[PDB]
Amino acid sequence: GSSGSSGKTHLCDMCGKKFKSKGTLKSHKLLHTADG
Ligand SMILES: [Zn+2]
Repeated sequence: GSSGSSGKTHLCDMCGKKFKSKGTLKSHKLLHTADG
């Protein structure tokens, strides 16, 4: 996970996926928190 650039577009530094809305990025983020 590399810290990206402060961009409105909800960007995921965990994998590198960009989203327009939050709810979308959220559900996608939860997936990352699997092992932990
Ligand atoms: Zn991600």
